[PDB]
Amino acid sequence: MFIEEFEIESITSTHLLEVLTREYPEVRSPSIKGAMRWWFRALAGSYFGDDAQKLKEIENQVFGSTKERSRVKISVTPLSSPKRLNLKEFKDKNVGYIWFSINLLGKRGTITHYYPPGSRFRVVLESPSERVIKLATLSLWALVSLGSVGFRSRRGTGSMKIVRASSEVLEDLGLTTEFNSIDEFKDSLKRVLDVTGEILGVSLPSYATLKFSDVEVFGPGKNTWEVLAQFNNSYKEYLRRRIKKYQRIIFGLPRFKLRGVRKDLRRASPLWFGVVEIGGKPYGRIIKFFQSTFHPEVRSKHIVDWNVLSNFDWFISSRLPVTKVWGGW
Ligand SMILES: Nc1nc2c(ncn2[C@@H]2O[C@H](CO)[C@@H](OP(=O)(O)O)[C@H]2O)c(=O)[nH]1
Repeated sequence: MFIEEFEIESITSTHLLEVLTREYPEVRSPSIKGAMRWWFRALAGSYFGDDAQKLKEIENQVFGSTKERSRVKISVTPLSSPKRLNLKEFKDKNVGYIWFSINLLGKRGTITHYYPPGSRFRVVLESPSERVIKLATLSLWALVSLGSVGFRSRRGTGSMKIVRASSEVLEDLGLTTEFNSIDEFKDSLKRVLDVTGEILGVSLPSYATLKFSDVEVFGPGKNTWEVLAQFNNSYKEYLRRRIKKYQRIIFGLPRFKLRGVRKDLRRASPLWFGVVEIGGKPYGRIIKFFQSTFHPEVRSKHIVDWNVLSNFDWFISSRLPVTKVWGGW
């Protein structure tokens, strides 16, 4: 009768908008249960061949499906009340470009509240199986350390941290609920890769995985807002250059492109960023997911909605010193 309990707290503003997703599909807002499931496939998947079939077998065997009951019961409870959103703060705090789609929804009045930094949430994992309560907790751990939840969370919203917990599974694995140093970060990542393999038993894949991903940090900043604002300056220059670039390519003079001297040269990979707390101080966190399946830079929708790609790392690392936490690449 296993049970893991956690209290997580927002580091950056968190927008949980599952509700808007039926009318507006641009408003993808992954929940905690949602994002845990994702991170599981990115831990496990570091061990499966390009064997999507088997990964789906294990994934459904843990989290459940339409033809299966879950072996783990994930209970999430807000402990804070949503606060009224202050549209004045995007100009004031210099987050006007990264969180543009939020400000837009705010001004239209589609959203009026949000969980501001400090909001707490209780997550409680229960399972009769030990193999399962270990995999579920690594997923939650991965979510907090490398991921995010909510609308625009791959751009700094929904960054989380653990403030109190009662985990017999992290104790067992020799893991922490916080990072006192960067070396702690590095070591735990390594540890999570190794332990995940064993629990399961026993050439790059098509899906995103933790094994094949770069993780970088920088700072510390004075506060969380100073970090976010750095991303916002960097993104703005990215966006300026990007717009100029794609009007050249798509609508300018027709030119015949040359095949790259290296296979899959212009296939740039997804990049999420956020805010991690290391030693009590705020760091910018960046993660790049390298895989084989393709993802076009070019989608039918406004270019301020286009996914940020790995070629963005320049616009941070050329402007302030960056530290590599995880080098798989
Ligand atoms: N953990 C996490 N996953 C996300 C976030 N945004 C999108 N995703 C997941 O990653 C993918 C990025 O588009 C999405 O589809 P996918 O499930 O097909 O991989 C989604 O499930 C996020 O902010 N956090």
